[PDB]
Amino acid sequence: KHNMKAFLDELKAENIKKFLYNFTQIPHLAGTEQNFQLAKQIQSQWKEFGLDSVELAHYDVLLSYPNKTHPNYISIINEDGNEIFNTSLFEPPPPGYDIVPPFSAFSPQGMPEGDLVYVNYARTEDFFKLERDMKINCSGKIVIARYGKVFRGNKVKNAQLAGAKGVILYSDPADYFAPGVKSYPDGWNLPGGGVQRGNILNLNGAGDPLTPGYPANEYAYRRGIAEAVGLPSIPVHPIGYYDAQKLLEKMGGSAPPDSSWRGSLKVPYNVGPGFTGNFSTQKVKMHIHSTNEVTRIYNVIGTLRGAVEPDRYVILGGHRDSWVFGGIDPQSGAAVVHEIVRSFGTLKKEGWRPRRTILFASWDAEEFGLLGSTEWAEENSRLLQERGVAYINADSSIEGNYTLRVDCTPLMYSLVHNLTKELKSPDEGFEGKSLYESWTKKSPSPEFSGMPRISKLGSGNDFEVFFQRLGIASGRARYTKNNKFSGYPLYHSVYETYELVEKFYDPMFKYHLTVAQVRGGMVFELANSIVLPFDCRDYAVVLRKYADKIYSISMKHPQEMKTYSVSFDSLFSAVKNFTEIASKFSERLQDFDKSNPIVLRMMNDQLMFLERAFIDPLGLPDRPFYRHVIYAPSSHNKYAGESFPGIYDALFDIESKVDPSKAWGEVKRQIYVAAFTVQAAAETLSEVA
Amino acid sequence: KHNMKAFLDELKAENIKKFLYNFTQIPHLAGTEQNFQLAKQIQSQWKEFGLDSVELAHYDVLLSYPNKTHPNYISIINEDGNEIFNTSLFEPPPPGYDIVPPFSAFSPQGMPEGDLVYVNYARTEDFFKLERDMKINCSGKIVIARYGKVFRGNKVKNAQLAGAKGVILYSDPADYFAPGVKSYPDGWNLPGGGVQRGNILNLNGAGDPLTPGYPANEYAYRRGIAEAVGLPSIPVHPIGYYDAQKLLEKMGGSAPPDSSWRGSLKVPYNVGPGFTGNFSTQKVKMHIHSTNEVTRIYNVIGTLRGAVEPDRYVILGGHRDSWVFGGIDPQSGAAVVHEIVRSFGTLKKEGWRPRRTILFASWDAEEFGLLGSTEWAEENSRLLQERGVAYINADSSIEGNYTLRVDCTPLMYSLVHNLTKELKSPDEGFEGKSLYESWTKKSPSPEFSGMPRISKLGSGNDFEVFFQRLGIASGRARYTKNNKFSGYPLYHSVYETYELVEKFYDPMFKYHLTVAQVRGGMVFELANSIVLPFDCRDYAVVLRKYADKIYSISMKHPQEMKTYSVSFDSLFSAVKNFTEIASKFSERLQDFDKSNPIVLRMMNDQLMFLERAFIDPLGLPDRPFYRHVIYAPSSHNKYAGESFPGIYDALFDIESKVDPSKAWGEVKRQIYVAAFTVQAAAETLSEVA
Ligand SMILES: *[C@@H]1O[C@H](CO)[C@@H](O[C@@H]2O[C@H](CO)[C@@H](O[C@@H]3O[C@H](CO)[C@@H](O)[C@H](O[C@@H]4O[C@H](CO)[C@@H](O)[C@H](O)[C@@H]4O)[C@@H]3O)[C@H](O)[C@H]2NC(C)=O)[C@H](O)[C@H]1NC(C)=O
Ligand SMILES: *[C@@H]1O[C@H](CO)[C@@H](O[C@@H]2O[C@H](CO)[C@@H](O[C@@H]3O[C@H](CO)[C@@H](O)[C@H](O[C@@H]4O[C@H](CO)[C@@H](O)[C@H](O)[C@@H]4O)[C@@H]3O)[C@H](O)[C@H]2NC(C)=O)[C@H](O)[C@H]1NC(C)=O
Ligand SMILES: *[C@@H]1O[C@H](CO)[C@@H](O[C@@H]2O[C@H](CO)[C@@H](O)[C@H](O)[C@H]2NC(C)=O)[C@H](O)[C@H]1NC(C)=O
Ligand SMILES: *[C@@H]1O[C@H](CO)[C@@H](O[C@@H]2O[C@H](CO)[C@@H](O)[C@H](O)[C@H]2NC(C)=O)[C@H](O)[C@H]1NC(C)=O
Ligand SMILES: *[C@@H]1O[C@H](CO)[C@@H](O[C@@H]2O[C@H](CO)[C@@H](O)[C@H](O)[C@H]2NC(C)=O)[C@H](O)[C@H]1NC(C)=O
Ligand SMILES: *[C@@H]1O[C@H](CO)[C@@H](O[C@@H]2O[C@H](CO)[C@@H](O)[C@H](O)[C@H]2NC(C)=O)[C@H](O)[C@H]1NC(C)=O
Ligand SMILES: *[C@@H]1O[C@H](CO)[C@@H](O[C@@H]2O[C@H](CO)[C@@H](O)[C@H](O)[C@H]2NC(C)=O)[C@H](O)[C@H]1NC(C)=O
Ligand SMILES: *[C@@H]1O[C@H](CO)[C@@H](O[C@@H]2O[C@H](CO)[C@@H](O)[C@H](O)[C@H]2NC(C)=O)[C@H](O)[C@H]1NC(C)=O
Ligand SMILES: *[C@@H]1O[C@H](CO)[C@@H](O)[C@H](O)[C@H]1NC(C)=O
Ligand SMILES: *[C@@H]1O[C@H](CO)[C@@H](O)[C@H](O)[C@H]1NC(C)=O
Ligand SMILES: *[C@@H]1O[C@H](CO)[C@@H](O)[C@H](O)[C@H]1NC(C)=O
Ligand SMILES: *[C@@H]1O[C@H](CO)[C@@H](O)[C@H](O)[C@H]1NC(C)=O
Ligand SMILES: *[C@@H]1O[C@H](CO)[C@@H](O)[C@H](O)[C@H]1NC(C)=O
Ligand SMILES: *[C@@H]1O[C@H](CO)[C@@H](O)[C@H](O)[C@H]1NC(C)=O
Ligand SMILES: N[C@@H](Cn1oc(=O)[nH]c1=O)C(=O)O
Ligand SMILES: N[C@@H](Cn1oc(=O)[nH]c1=O)C(=O)O
Ligand SMILES: [Ca+2]
Ligand SMILES: [Ca+2]
Ligand SMILES: [Cl-]
Ligand SMILES: [Cl-]
Ligand SMILES: [Zn+2]
Ligand SMILES: [Zn+2]
Ligand SMILES: [Zn+2]
Ligand SMILES: [Zn+2]
Repeated sequence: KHNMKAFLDELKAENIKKFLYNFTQIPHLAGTEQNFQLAKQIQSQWKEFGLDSVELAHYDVLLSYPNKTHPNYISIINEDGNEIFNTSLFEPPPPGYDIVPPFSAFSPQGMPEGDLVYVNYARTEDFFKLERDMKINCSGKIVIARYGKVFRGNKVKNAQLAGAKGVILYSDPADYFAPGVKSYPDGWNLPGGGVQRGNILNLNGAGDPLTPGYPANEYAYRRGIAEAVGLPSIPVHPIGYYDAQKLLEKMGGSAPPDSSWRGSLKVPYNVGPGFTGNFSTQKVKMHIHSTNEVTRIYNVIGTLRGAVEPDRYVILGGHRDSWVFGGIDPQSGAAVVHEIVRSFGTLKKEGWRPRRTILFASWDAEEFGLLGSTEWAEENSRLLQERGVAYINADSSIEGNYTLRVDCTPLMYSLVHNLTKELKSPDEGFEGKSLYESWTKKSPSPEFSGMPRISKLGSGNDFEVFFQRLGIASGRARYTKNNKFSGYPLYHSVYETYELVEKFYDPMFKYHLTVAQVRGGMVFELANSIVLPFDCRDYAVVLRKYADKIYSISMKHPQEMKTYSVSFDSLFSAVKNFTEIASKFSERLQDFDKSNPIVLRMMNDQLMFLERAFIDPLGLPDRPFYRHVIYAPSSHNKYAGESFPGIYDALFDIESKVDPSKAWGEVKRQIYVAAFTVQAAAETLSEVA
Repeated sequence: KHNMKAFLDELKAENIKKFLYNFTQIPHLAGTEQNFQLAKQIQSQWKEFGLDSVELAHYDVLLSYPNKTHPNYISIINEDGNEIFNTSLFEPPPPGYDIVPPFSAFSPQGMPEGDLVYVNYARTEDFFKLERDMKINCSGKIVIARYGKVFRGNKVKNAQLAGAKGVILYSDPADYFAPGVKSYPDGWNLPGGGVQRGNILNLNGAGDPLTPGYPANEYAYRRGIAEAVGLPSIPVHPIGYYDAQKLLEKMGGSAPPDSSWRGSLKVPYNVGPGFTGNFSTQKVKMHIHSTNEVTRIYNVIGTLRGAVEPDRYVILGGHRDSWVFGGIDPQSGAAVVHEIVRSFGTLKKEGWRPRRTILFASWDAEEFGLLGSTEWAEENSRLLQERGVAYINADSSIEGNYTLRVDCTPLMYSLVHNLTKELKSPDEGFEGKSLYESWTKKSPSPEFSGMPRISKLGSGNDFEVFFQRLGIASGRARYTKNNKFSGYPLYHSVYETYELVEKFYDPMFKYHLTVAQVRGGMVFELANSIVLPFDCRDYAVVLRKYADKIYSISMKHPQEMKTYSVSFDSLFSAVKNFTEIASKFSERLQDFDKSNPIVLRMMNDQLMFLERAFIDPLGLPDRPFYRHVIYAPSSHNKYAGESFPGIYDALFDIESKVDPSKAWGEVKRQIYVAAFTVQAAAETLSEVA
């Protein structure tokens, strides 16, 4: 037969290993010739594998690159203007190895000099502690912050609003060196010369900074750089912990407020400002000369037309561009997509086609702000909004070898639970056990016994435009470690190679195979199930949890809720209604005359448009491209999903607002929008007439 | 059989006459008890007629009413503060007759006194003439303007931006008294004591001023009045031409610039400012005391469930609220809807159901800014956007007895042409001829021989939210006179009665019957045709005409187009592509395996979503609720549709902009948005995979 099992069995660990090797021999930086050539290779191979059509979609978008003849670096400078210490101009390359040196993409140019302030992880609460409790002023200071806990662009935005004139980011061994494991090349730890590259823009979903709302095509009109979206106003640069030790060792001023501010280096972790008495006249000086330039990028888009519902799209997408070799990020995911394409193409050659159309994407410029996925979705938004069933992401397949990590819409919970019960666990000690069994044991749900944890979708990857802008049901799955938002030690460093993976992560490629089964199996069921595999009742369950949670946040302020008559009754009413209507729709879905394709499709359309109904066409406050009312990327950490974001942000730090009447008025406004949207979504599941 | 003919034959002129009499015996002002009672009557009758469900949908929205104990009026005041002339406190009621006196809905309160300036129709070009050519300054003046040519709210906005401190609107016999016909009650002309009521808000599609974007339900959070949408900042009041003569007769200052500024009254039509020497110390003083108040309104929503595609909605809607008796506006339309409901209910009782669901609406508060239709569409937007096939409006069926007047999307051109060829003409001298024949003869297309004129949709009625906000294919048809935007003489006056219609417009109710056939026939074909009756090729034809037209406007400025490299090539490319793709889609639509319901539906979905594809989720500049890129209400006249509005507005008066580089940059931006949107819409008609 040609069923899911036939699909799954075709997938081979050996093939994933060969593709991973093939994709990781040279760098594939966005906008470079090497990445265009890999695009053309993937396009050819997907054609050979059996897809009906495979095209390149290109765009001209703002990218950022160091100046090859004018390198970026940081100095300690003495009173006479002598640079007495300089940070590294490049990471020591690994054994046997156009490697872009470490930099912060989209940093403006500058050579600011000044006194350092150490700001821990540069989180909102870290800046609250500094400014409110310690009374330390960052204005005109250079801030130094350790990577970890939140997206780096949130750190830079926080530093800018605190008045900093520059930001230095570094990797502390506390966050990036696991006890008892060796530094690369002899283990998976970050060496002291290692550095994490990364974008520091805060685009809030806009895509190419120059063309928000519209694809960056040949005739696009572009904002002038001065009006560009999300560009930092202060220079930024990343360094390793050997270099950080040199900058931090002389720090004076106030001691760290407590131990959660101290990393693992042999330094006091004094907050500053500036250096201890003897060195009080030395300053820190950044030299940043990178340039932003409009550059062509290329997405590969493959189509396998559906036999019955060709106008319904199930999309599997992940990026192809890497900072350097991309041994984990993204090629461990791209190799998995490649093998999934190969397997579906093998069925197709034997005469099978999926029920619905499957689209496969190799996105470009993910590392520069999700630019390739976003521009393509801007170009195709009408098709996606009326035809998009689901989006399954496929960045790094492994970031560890402990257990599965799934983040997805509630609509896909049942699908994921069911599929993982049918798959074998790759884990040591769980042989002959299901993946559901090993996953639930290793990553228990905080709410339910005998259920695994599944997290919310925020941003930090290519699903963002599909889920947060367009309201297409989305999910992702990967293998992870036992530091959730911080990354594995070699993240975005030159050391992230094929050898790292083959030696230290997944020598048998069994975790890669397990992830290929989860991702491919989801795409299979979405594209082939007669009734779409979504359970609206799972949304009802989480909506009640989110409503209890936001209510509980508000109830920290009982006096104000009394004064301003702040009621959550409308929201709990809407949640109750959703729960009632979803229960009845599910009954009908099980009852409906199963011989009737129009009833089936009406019902499939109700299922497909349910995620769509949580979209507000006006967007969230000051974030027009985040339009989902139930989830958004956290305003404090793009990598984290936040629930009832519009109410959450209205409540955040509200006791500090100068006009409480206005602030609480806006809380009430957001409760109204949320209740209304929950009820309207419920009403899409009512009988249609 | 139960075919269109059975439907059409059931419709009776006699029934339309009886309902019209029934709906016009007492006033039905929005927000009053009499209008709630009529809502309940219609709800009961539609149930009796056979509809599956008939519900009231209510909302609490901002309305406006004179103060019953503190009447509005205007004075001429002498130097001592004596009011030597007062305008009327009410219109003399007609023979044999809670009549709200004449007022301008949403006028703020005030008692401004000052010198008059006469501004003709208060159009943009009239204010250009005053300020730029005549060098007359309206700042701190009271402006007096004749009704006609453009929506009254555009006049008030224009007066406000010119610095006026009040506006007096009046009906000139030039525009409202047809030569050779008697004043009411002895003919259809406006008597000198007659006055036209009407809303003067400029909401740009927002609906209830207090709740833009969300329905005005029980738990709605409301803007404070100071942040309300579209509220005028200066008092406004309407008067008849007896009263206007008294205000205009003493006018001094500059003479009218030319004859197009002179109406038909025996006065010089001097522009002012102020009165001629002898009366130079007399001023004009307004007294406006109306109040805005949140008030409950009621829509009646009837459903006739479709037999095959119940999740596809064809909507026939028109309003029920009137200023006074509503003998033409809206009851000549509401009586027609009532008879259409009755006819469809008669088929339904004999076992027939339409293929798709038909929804019937009796909207409330149209006269206060399209509030009932708009709030309902805000509440139901997700259902409408994913399921809405078409909207056919049904305000006044007759505004004359000369010929048909149709305004609609290009998608409905072929439907209208075909249907009118099948209908008998009611016209004198065209007996035994088709309606298409009499219409084409009396209202020839400016472009094509042997084709009738069909106009563009702007605003000025309840289709606005469906077409301009949501992108649902819409149309309207009525009988009209041989003054297009000015209204028939008795418009919004107490004299608009059942007797006006029965005596002077349509004694046999044959024009009403013809309109019932057009509106009902359209709904029939939309709700019952196996393939939706839309022709995408008709859109391709008009897009080329609109592109030629906007290009021709730009080419008034060749030097600037050279300097700023302003090219329309992308737009003509997109138009060419649309034309090519639509031609191929139409071939497939005629070719497709007609046994395949999924191919049919994919194709019906392509047809239904084509209007939807012209919607831009970011809206037009500073008008977020006008989202259609091909059409919008003119920024100078809400009643007029404008094509390529975003480019048109970018070009308008551009030679007066202080920063030409910026102004032309915005023209280029709008060309990019238009080209992109035309191409994206074209791509929805490509093969789906
Ligand atoms: C969850 O689903 C419920 C339906 O099962 C739905 O219930 C509706 O709730 C609304 C708002 O509470 C009810 O509104 C009332 O409507 C009646 C007429 O039917 C009005 O007479 C009444 O008017 C007022 O009473 C008010 C309250 O004191 C007062 O403020 C006014 O001035 C006036 O006197 C209300 O407007 C409605 O009838 C219910 N519909 C039903 C049962 O069919 C919930 O709204 C829904 N939850 C959400 C969040 O949508
Ligand atoms: C109407 O439909 C047409 C398809 O039939 C479609 O045609 C496309 O037009 C675009 C833009 O003109 C073409 O874009 C070129 O793409 C090639 C690769 O295929 C590029 O090499 C080329 O790159 C450049 O050449 C530029 C022009 O001088 C230059 O600016 C650049 O720096 C670079 O050298 C262009 O990007 C595309 O290939 C065509 N597609 C086809 C034939 O399939 C029209 O765009 C469409 N109209 C609209 C308004 O969409
Ligand atoms: C990655 O695999 C691809 C595809 O097998 C290799 O590209 C092929 O190489 C041969 C020999 O040079 C050429 O004749 C073909 O045209 C290529 N096929 C393509 C591009 O589809 C490529 O050599 C491999 N890369 C590495 C680093 O091993
Ligand atoms: C840090 O690098 C800087 C920049 O290259 C070095 O300073 C330069 O040294 C050369 C040779 O002595 C001078 O001629 C340049 O004028 C210097 N440029 C400056 C100061 O910007 C500096 O020596 C390096 N410091 C260390 C510790 O190696
Ligand atoms: C997950 O699998 C469960 C168990 O098979 C599915 O739930 C069953 O579905 C069938 C078909 O509707 C019903 O007859 C059973 O009553 C269900 N069992 C239950 C709810 O315990 C469920 O549909 C699957 N989820 C998917 C496919 O998304
Ligand atoms: C308009 O017609 C309606 C419906 O025929 C009339 O309302 C009915 O009047 C009778 C007699 O008073 C009542 O018993 C019914 O309850 C009413 N039916 C309804 C409300 O559906 C109404 O009288 C007519 N109005 C005028 C001005 O003639
Ligand atoms: C226009 O109406 C005003 C307002 O009613 C009249 O002025 C009032 O006249 C009474 C009786 O003489 C006075 O006691 C009030 O104090 C007046 N109120 C004012 C001036 O605001 C006025 O007489 C009317 N003019 C004409 C021509 O009839
Ligand atoms: C208007 O009527 C015309 C003439 O009947 C319809 O056009 C015909 O449609 C049939 C069915 O597709 C074709 O076989 C003929 O070739 C068409 N004749 C033409 C184009 O001259 C047209 O479809 C009708 N428009 C509607 C129903 O919207
Ligand atoms: C890179 O290095 C130097 C420094 O200005 C210069 O020659 C060149 O312009 C720079 N390249 C850029 C700005 O792209
Ligand atoms: C921080 O320091 C700078 C000193 O120039 C000042 O402008 C800013 O207002 C200070 N803020 C506080 C609260 O100390
Ligand atoms: C892979 O699994 C083993 C088992 O605990 C472990 O020793 C090793 O550290 C894991 N690799 C990584 C990179 O976590
Ligand atoms: C109407 O008339 C008078 C004038 O102020 C007053 O008694 C009453 O408040 C007014 N009613 C309103 C403002 O609704
Ligand atoms: C119009 O008149 C007022 C006089 O107070 C003035 O403020 C305004 O600027 C004038 N405009 C012109 C152009 O005369
Ligand atoms: C109705 O038709 C006749 C025919 O010309 C005309 O005399 C009369 O004025 C028309 N009624 C109206 C209101 O136009
Ligand atoms: N996955 C990336 C790219 N990045 O993710 C976003 O969401 N924005 C952005 O630049 C990274 O985390 O550095
Ligand atoms: N049809 C009306 C009501 N009016 O139409 C709008 O579009 N806005 C508005 O208030 C009138 O023209 O007075
Ligand atoms: Ca863009
Ligand atoms: Ca509203
Ligand atoms: Cl992922
Ligand atoms: Cl109408
Ligand atoms: Zn990645
Ligand atoms: Zn990455
Ligand atoms: Zn009307
Ligand atoms: Zn009206």
